[PDB]
Amino acid sequence: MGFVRQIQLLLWKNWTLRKRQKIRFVVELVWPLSLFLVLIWLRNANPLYSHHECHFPNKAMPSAGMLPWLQGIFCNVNNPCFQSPTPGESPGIVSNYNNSILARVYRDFQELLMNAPESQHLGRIWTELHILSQFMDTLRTHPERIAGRGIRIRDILKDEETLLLERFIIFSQRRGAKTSLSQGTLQWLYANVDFFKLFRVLPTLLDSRSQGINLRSWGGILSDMSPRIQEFIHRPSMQDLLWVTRPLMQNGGPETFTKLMGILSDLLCGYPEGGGSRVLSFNWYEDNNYKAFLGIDSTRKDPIYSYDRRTTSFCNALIQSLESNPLTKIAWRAAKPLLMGKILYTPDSPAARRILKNANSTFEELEHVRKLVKAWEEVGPQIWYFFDNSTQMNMIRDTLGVKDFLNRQLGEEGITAEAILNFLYKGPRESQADNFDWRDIFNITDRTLRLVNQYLECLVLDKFESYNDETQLTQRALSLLEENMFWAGVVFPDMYPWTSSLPPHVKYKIRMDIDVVEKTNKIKDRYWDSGPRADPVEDFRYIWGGFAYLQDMVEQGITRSQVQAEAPVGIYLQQMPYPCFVDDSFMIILNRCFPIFMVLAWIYSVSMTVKSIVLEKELRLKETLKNQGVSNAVIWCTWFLDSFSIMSMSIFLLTIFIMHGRILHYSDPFILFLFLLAFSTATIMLCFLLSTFFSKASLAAACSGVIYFTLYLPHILCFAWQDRMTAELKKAVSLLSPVAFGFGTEYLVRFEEQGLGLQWSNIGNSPTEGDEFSFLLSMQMMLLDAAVYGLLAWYLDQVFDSFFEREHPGWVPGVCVKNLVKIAVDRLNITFYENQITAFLGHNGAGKTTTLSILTGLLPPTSGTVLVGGRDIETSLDAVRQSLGMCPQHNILFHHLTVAEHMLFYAQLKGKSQEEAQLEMEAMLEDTGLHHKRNEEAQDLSGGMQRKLSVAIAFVGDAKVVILDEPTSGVDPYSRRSIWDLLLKYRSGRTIIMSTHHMDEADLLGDRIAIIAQGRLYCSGTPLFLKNCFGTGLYLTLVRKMDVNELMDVVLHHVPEAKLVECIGQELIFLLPNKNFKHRAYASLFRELEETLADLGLSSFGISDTPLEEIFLKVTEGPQLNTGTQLVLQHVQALLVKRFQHTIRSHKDFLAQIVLPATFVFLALMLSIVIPPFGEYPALTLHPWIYGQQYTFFSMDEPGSEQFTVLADVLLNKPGFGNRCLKEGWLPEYPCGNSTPWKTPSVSPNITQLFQKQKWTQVNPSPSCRCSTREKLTMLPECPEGAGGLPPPQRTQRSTEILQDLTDRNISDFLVKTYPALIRSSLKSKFWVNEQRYGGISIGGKLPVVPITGEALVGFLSDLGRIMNVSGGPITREASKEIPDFLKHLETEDNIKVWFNNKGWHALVSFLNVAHNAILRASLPKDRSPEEYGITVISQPLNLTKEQLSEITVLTTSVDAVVAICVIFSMSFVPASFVLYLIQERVNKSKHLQFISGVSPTTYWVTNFLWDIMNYSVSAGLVVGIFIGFQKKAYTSPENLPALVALLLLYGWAVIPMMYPASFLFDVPSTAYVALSCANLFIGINSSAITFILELFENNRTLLRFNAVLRKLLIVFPHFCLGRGLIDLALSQAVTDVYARFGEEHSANPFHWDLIGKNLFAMVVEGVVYFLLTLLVQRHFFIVDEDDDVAEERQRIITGGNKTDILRLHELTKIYPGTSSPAVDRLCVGVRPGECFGLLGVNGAGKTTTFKMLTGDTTVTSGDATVAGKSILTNISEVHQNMGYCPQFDAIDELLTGREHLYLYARLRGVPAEEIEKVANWSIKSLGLTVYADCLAGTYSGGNKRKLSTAIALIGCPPLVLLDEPTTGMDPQARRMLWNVIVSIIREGRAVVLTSHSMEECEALCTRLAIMVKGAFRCMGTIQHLKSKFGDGYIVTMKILPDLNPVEQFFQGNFPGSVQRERHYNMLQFQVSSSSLARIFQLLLSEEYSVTQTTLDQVFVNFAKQQ
Ligand SMILES: *[C@@H]1O[C@H](CO)[C@@H](O)[C@H](O)[C@H]1NC(C)=O
Ligand SMILES: *[C@@H]1O[C@H](CO)[C@@H](O)[C@H](O)[C@H]1NC(C)=O
Ligand SMILES: *[C@@H]1O[C@H](CO)[C@@H](O)[C@H](O)[C@H]1NC(C)=O
Repeated sequence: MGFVRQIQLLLWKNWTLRKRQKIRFVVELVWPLSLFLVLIWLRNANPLYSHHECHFPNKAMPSAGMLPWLQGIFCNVNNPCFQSPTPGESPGIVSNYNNSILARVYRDFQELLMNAPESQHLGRIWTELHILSQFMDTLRTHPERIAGRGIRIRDILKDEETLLLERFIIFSQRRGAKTSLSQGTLQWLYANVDFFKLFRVLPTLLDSRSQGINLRSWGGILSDMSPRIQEFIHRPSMQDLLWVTRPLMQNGGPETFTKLMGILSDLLCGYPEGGGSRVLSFNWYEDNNYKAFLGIDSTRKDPIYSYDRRTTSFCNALIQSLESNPLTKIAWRAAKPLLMGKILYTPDSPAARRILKNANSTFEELEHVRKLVKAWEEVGPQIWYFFDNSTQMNMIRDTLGVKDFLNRQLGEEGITAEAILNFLYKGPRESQADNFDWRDIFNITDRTLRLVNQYLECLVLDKFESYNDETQLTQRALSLLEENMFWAGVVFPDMYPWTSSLPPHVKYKIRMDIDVVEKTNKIKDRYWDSGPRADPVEDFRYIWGGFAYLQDMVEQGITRSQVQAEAPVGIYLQQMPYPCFVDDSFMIILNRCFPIFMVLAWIYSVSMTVKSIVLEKELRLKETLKNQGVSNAVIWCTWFLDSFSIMSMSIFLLTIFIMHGRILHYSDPFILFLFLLAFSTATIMLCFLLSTFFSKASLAAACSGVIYFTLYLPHILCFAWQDRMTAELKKAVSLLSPVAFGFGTEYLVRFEEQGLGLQWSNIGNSPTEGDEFSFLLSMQMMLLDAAVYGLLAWYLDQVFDSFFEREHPGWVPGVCVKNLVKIAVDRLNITFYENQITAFLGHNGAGKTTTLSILTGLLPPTSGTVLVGGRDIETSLDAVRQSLGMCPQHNILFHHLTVAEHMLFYAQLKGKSQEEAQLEMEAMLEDTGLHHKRNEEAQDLSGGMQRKLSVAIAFVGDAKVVILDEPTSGVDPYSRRSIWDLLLKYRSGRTIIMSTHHMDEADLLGDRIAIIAQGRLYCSGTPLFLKNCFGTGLYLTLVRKMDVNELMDVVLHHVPEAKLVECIGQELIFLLPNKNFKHRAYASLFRELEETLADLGLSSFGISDTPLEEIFLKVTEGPQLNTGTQLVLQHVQALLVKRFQHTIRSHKDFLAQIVLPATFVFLALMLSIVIPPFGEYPALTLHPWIYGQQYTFFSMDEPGSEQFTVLADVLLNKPGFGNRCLKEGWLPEYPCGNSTPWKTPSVSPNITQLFQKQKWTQVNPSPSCRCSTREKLTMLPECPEGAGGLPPPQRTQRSTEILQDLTDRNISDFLVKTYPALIRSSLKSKFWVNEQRYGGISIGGKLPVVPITGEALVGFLSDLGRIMNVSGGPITREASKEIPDFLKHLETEDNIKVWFNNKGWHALVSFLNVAHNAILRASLPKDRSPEEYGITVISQPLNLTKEQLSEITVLTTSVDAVVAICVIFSMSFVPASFVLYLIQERVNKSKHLQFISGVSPTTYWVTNFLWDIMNYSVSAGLVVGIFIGFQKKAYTSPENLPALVALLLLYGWAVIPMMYPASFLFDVPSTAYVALSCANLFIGINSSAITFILELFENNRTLLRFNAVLRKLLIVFPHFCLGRGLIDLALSQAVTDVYARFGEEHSANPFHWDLIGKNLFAMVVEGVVYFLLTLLVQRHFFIVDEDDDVAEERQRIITGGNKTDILRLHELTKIYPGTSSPAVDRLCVGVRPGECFGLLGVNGAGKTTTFKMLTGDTTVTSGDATVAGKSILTNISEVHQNMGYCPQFDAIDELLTGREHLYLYARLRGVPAEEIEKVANWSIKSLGLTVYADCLAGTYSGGNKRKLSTAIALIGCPPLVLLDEPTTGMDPQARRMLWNVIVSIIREGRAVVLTSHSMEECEALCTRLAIMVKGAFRCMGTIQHLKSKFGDGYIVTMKILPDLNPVEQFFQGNFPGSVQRERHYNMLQFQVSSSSLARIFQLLLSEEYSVTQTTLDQVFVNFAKQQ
């Protein structure tokens, strides 16, 4: 014995078993790898996105001026990131555009031209000209001296003397007109009157009114400025300006719209490093867009065109070109509603009018610019008239500039003057000098200014219209929006049209359409994305759509209407900076596919392990191993290692794939391997538990995978409620292994995100705050579920005259028994001995099995006394079960093993090393006779060789006692002789005990016989002893040829004491008396009997002895039928009852037809009802508290200034932020509270150490955070400790929020470096994150305004205009009266800014409101208690517009396209529960039996279908009831309910016949049920989803065709019809439901050849075609010879005189297609009436094909056979009414009772209704089944089934009867009881045809035999005729002081040929041939002798002995 040596044998056996599949061995290692290859493809099809830091510029609101507003719109269109803090997020700076060339140039000009202390006297020259050319140069009419006039004058006056003066004219006048100091004096009352003007050539005397002289005051000014102007124009700023303006003025240049935009950006904007980065969005699924993912374009239909009245022609001709162009089509749809929009303000009343009038400043100042540009229309030509024909320019600077002093000045001018060019650019009019440089500048400025004026006419700038109720506003809004000219609409919901006084709390709502506003269902993203949410298009609809602008305008109007503060402040929006991140989209699908894929990859190993475990116990191969001495623990521990040695090799490759495939980058693969190992262990140890519920292999292999998969689903609904679940309950629900796998997978993903994997040091830790459930807990829960399952499985397995012949003094006894007792054994004393077989003959339950069990050591006796080879059975067991060997009734053979391993395995189990086992294997394999085919598999042997091997194994090892029972039951007679030889070669020195129920066997091989009748011995002795200790006549048979009266006298001479005991056809059995002398007489009789044989007319004469079975029994105690229409109408109503009684009392096909459909439809219907609706956008008041608990910082920049120290007070204390804690109401859901004082938090002393020791610079504050490197990519930076400086002060406001001062601190540092530390605590779920910080307000910041005031500018403009004669016109006088209010509103000086975080959708407009609401309270007078005023904003969108409802409808019907799939998959469980019954009935030949009784397959199939429809209707009605119960529309409405009922019924109508041809292709119900519910699901998923998802592509011009052909080609499937019908009934209702919203009547109806009308016709058509296909497929399945045989062959030529026959069988044969030797040759026999034929047949020669022909199974190839005139070649339906049948198998329905099981087969024949009552009772009483008459057949013993089969075969009164093994598993009493019945019908006149394996019954009741050797018949005749003619024998036996030599001496002389026989101490057995000479030669005596004859069994062995 041993343990570690038993484990080795079991493990070797399992390893050898596993290698021989080679399909399991390949799939188990390939399937997971192919499952995980897609998870690598997904990795490679989802790249990784990383980005650096982001700092964004700020956006100016309209309240901050108009120039900054427009500049911020133009610069920040793309919202760029910058990597480096912008200048706008500093304590005082707001400007952010301090780098444009237009600002550097202005700074240079303001620096070195203006602010010039050098000259500063250009004003002096201005004053000079302003005083001169007003009085002295003009002097129009004002009186003066003689020398002065308008344009020309002379001083020639005051002369009195007649006229050297020519010389004076030459000297004083020198080539110069009126436009000499002493020359006239030198030439000199001539010397008194010549000179009058004492003022000489000196130039400065013109304004001699009171006092004025200024002529030589220019020199320094016009000689010092020019070098500085040169230096200014040669500054780098002007270099950049000119180098950028080099294009945009040339030709063939600015059209690429990227050079132009680049120029404008570089000239107005000033952004560095290229411009920015434009972070993207990538979500698309937070909006349910479904076409940003699917490739479809999402663009609304372009709006209508109409030639608009009263606008312009140019603008109107521009709109069409700009709107129909394919490029600028979407960038103009986003801008049109702002430029040309319109605003509506429903409550028309004085208060609303005043508010909207105050909110009108922006458009007013934008109209002032249009007026200012239009003024050029008049200014232009007046300026032009100043340069061509002008009394100033052309007459002053063009006539001269003199010609002499001007010449001298030009010579002494600057570097280059070119006075000729100075005159060419001085008004050349009649010249046309064309290089010219003067006309082109004016020519270009006019043509570029009128174009601007022409564009500016398109804008609409009066865009407020009033109504008087909201409904008219909504109507007008949709009317305008169809044209795309709708901006928002304003509604004041708290004032009537007569309101005049504003209440001190104003509320309004902005109403826009949903394409330009964030949705009001959600306030967050459902799934947290690592990204700033800074995409200018998909993330900022509140800015590019115009919500924020209009909100600001209305807030400013409401403020200005009730304050009158006259000191404005603006608003700037600034977005919080964001750290660097890494966005991985693969962690979304890994977390969802890793557990699914892992659970799905063992779905086959689980099934193939449970199947093996269950099968090994189903074949009773486990109790055998226990009998040999193997415990249960060893079996378990070997199955474990068997299943575990493969999963290890699989995990080792899965780990390699997962690592090297980049699915996990950095994870320490050892932990991953050790993590999958625990899952494998739990899975195996769960297979062990699942193996203890099932009894069949197929059912277990089918249900195991399904149960395994089902046990994981509690994790899918456990990943939603992830936050409510406490860890204490996470540990309780984790007792299921597949959910403990997912719980660890989540932590795996969370660790992989962070840049650091598992690494052996954080598996015990968690990436959370207080979860307490780590990654170790998952592994430790799996390794505990393993043990729990193990204990549970192990536990649940256990609970479920003298009689005793005098012996010899001794021949070494081997097994003694003394006074054995147990309770049915009363003191029996048996003593088995050595080297002789003993036949333990007994009853079938009178005490044989119990004593065999006692002797075989499996149960204990009470107080008996046993012995085994000199040992006991209680004191020692481990030593006795070493030589004791046994074999049971069944077989002990492992499939997929060979003979060699069988012998070796059992030899080693008995306890023997490998060498002895391999030695004795080669010895037993010789005696067994299996030298060849020693490598053949255990299965696929002959079928008798398996029994040979089974009994050969019983002798393996050192065996002494062999207790084997029924060793040769159910085998052909030749293999029985083979096994007998085996036994006879092994009783050399070993005791053998052989229990059997056949008595033909217990004589030829048996030396002692013992009978246990009443639980005790009664008789024990050799067969001769028993045959003599009773005394019976020696049976004398006699046969005749084709006269008892004269035959009686023959034996009358030697009259005995018995006569003709029995006389059957051509037979005569005689019975003589035993003993009583009769020495000579008896011998003499066979003298005249053997002599005159022919003369008398006999043919044979035997003389056998009383059979051994005879004594055994002693020592134990049709009217006229129906036909035609009545027959058919009775067949149908009998089959209906048979199929009703089977289901009325079964539970499997009750919950397979009622419970599953309702359950699976109920779950789907609830799934359809717990999904939130799509659309339905509510109001949603906007305030910062719609988010939870949060931080809101604060900062007070620029202190000391008044009106800000009160603004910072009414923001913190007083009313607080926002509008919560008012003083009266404001929402009851959000109450008030109470506050705490300022409190700086505490820090670890190491932090306060590191800040007071090092040197931190203004540019470099507290240490920086580490960003992801090339190989370590982290979701968020690492941020070392002490990252944002010291914590700031804190409070807890009355509105329950912590605000914190950030004064005197760097904000764009604190915000960047402390954000990860907040997300790391607000995370732990990744769903609906809080972010804990959404905004804050920074008070202060001013930008520099223009110093140039108003009136001081119009003074300059007016003077410049008046000095050159322009004076403007009527447009100028109206455009210049508004200038000191226009130059004031461009820029607002002091203004605040608000920080917002875009991760919350509504956090922008929530804090803009807070800022405006604080500005209101910062300026009201000092007697109004600012805790009463406020403003609230509501954002209620506008009605959907029938184009945005199509998408809502698609998303709505998408959830009914899943209910359709579930209904299809749940209505297919009912038709698959009928194919199971059909499959079970096709096998076991129960359908063939009804066909034989005659059911004409048409009626069979029609009745089955007619019952199936009615059975299915109940489930259909139940499903309809559930649908009615849910009260859903579109199905349960009064109009659609018929459309649902007619859709569910026709589906069954169509699909039931479609699965009927699947009953022919399967043999196991479970495999069919698995393969059907998968094919139906596969078809039903793809027939109702492909067509759904292929209709969304309105383009591609080939999808709408490839779908339109599928819509008419997929209709051959009844799944598609139902799916499309159920989807159509939802789509039609949706379409007719969106219309009722607009007030319409769609009024559609089904049954219209487009909704379901075509489907309801296709189903009817294709339900009557598959039935015909079923009928067809069921139509396409259903020389040298012995003289005696030749005599019949030649006699069967004239069947005219002997046509009384009941079987002709003319000629038959069955040549197979793939064969050449026919299985049946030409044969021909007649069956006279009153005889039963044999038709024995050699095994392996072909005999069963004959019954397959006769019954009607196969085709009779070239045959001819008739029963009673009707042939079995054409007329095979009326003949079947004259033929019974008892099949070899048992065709019984195990749910019906015997009585009704007889009623069915009675009704299938005729026997009208009122007589089955007696026909049945007759059959029941005749067959002796009264107690089991009605007891649910199937509970029957196994022999009772044979009685029932015979009873249902004998029904009515058929002339001919076929029997096929009528008795197999019966005790002899039942066998005789049944044989009497078979004789009692042949004794009436009806023929019988029998076939069997036991020669005993063929010899007990028969009249003719015929043995079918390989070809055709070989012999024929009666029993005695065959015995004599084909045999010899008369086996003689004699008893004894014995001496064998004297007995052998007399047989030495005579009787030549005796092959002697078995030898014993006194028993001799010989064999004479045929002479009957012993009976007369046995006078010479010296006590017992008997002369039997060879049995009929020995004759069959003679024929089978060859071949
Ligand atoms: C603007 O930029 C100039 C140089 O480009 C610099 O001297 C000046 O200080 C800047 N002004 C502000 C407010 O940053
Ligand atoms: C705030 O209200 C009063 C202050 O007088 C105080 O009694 C109360 O406890 C404070 N807290 C709350 C929650 O009311
Ligand atoms: C700060 O304080 C300790 C004290 O020496 C220092 O060694 C270490 O770097 C820091 N420890 C912690 C827990 O921050």
